[PDB]
Amino acid sequence: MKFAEHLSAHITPEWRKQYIQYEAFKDMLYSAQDQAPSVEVTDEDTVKRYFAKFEEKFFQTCEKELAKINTFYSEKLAEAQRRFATLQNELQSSLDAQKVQHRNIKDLKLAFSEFYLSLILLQNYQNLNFTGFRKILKKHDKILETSRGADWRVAHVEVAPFYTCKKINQLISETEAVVTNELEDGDRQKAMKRLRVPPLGAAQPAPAWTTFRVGLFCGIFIVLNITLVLAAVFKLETDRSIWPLIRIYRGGFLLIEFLFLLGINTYGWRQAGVNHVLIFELNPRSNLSHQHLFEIAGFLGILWCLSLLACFFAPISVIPTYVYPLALYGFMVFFLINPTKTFYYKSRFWLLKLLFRVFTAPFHKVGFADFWLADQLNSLSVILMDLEYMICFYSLELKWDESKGLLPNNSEESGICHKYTYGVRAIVQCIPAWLRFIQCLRRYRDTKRAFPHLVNAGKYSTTFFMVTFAALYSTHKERGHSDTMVFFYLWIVFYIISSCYTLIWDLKMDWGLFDKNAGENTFLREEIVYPQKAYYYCAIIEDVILRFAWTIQISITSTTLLPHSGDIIATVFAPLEVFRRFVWNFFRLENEHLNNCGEFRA
Repeated sequence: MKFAEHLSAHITPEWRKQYIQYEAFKDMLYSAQDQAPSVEVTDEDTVKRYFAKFEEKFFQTCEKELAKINTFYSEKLAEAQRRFATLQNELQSSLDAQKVQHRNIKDLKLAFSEFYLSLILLQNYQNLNFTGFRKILKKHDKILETSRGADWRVAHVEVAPFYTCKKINQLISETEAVVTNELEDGDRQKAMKRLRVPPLGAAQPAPAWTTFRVGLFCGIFIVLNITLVLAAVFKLETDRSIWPLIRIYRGGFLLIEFLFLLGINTYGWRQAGVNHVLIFELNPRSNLSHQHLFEIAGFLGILWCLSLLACFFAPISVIPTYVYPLALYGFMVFFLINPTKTFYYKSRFWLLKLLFRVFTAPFHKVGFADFWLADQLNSLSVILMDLEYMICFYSLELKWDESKGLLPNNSEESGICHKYTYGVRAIVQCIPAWLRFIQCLRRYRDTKRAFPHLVNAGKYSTTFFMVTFAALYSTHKERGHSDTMVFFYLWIVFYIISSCYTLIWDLKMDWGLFDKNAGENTFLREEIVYPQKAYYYCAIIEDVILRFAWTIQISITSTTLLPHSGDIIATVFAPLEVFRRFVWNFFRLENEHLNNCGEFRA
């Protein structure tokens, strides 16, 4: 409870195998103590021999661990020295050539800032390794009631190069001096702010106010949800088409669920050790933990619930009901594009910059963050459809001259908005598929490698064909023309091939599972990061079920049952799709952390 969790939390995720392995030492010590022959029943020679053998084994494995630590530290120090030499030569050449430039200076600053992080991590590694060598030896001395542990510590631990080397501190001082004198023209305070690192990993507690705000937004959200359910059961005039209301408000709920599940994903990545900071190319000093995502999700969900309640209750009769969704979505879009440096300025503007590069894909280099956001869009494709439906409902169908808005009279109300219109919903349902397809094409063009990339481009071509044939079949269905059966069967077969193509790809390369090097972990990867093995199997089963999702509905649709059956299926499968994306992110990030899965770093 003191040093086991301290080591498990302050460890560097990429260097886990290079630490002291405190837990194994503790378990071995406890097992050896518990397996003593007898206090008095057996001879004193027997127990002395047992203790001597255990002492020899403990010192042998301790020597092995110390040698491993020494070799790792020496290799890391050599790498740091080489990197410092190359970076200093680059700076010397650039400064002489100086006599655009701002971009070069900023890149040099970033390179210096990242090099300082490596030195800090190495220093932390040294400090953590000595602390564990003093604790485990102390525990050995106490458990066996001996003093040879302290003698071994004095003899070996404070002789190895991993403890007597001071070049890391000298390197840090030289780096700080170089940054202060060459990059900032004095002003050590500004240089130190850029270079200094906070406690990283799971070692940083979230501020109390952020957790309090998360709790406050969660409780208000729960109470508002209960009130919304009660109002739906009791209020509402029954004979009004509520379908536009929850079709418009479906996108907000999907966004709220996505943000909550993304916060859970961030928490899981932080705890399991799979670092999303390096994969997403974020600065390790300042990051968004799960608490910030939870707070954002809670605030936006509170706004969504308030707008829905205002729609149900209509507190003020001078304002028509349809203003509330407009106000809610205007606030949602104004929060994102807030020009002031308030309310998560850096995160929101990084997101906006990424959205600019994800919506103009072929003209930008494809990193992980922009690839990661066009894969997340595929699951939030109902949000775009909801936005288009809201725009077409307000601009074409809504009767602005009459007080009641989104809830009109039930009889014969059908308008283009709820149909494949003239094909608008089809292209708005592939837009994310188009973005991913063109991103894959750009990656293939830039790299030249067409396996990871010519493949994974037809995965979204299957979505293209799926949506196109669904649109054709539906359009032939409403007008009553013939040849619908052929289009129905083409829709069926293309959904089959699309689900099989992205299901095999999901488990083979995106997740890394089903590899010939499974070993003990049957049907799993050679090395797993998440603690329990049951998570992977349940995730595989759920992904199989949740990806083949059209099956459950078609049956419902085939029965139809006489209600608006399709709308009940897509308002009960969209959250399932978001949950599937949330569970897919975990293993995508884990595979990328373990074995560069998409080749986004070299």
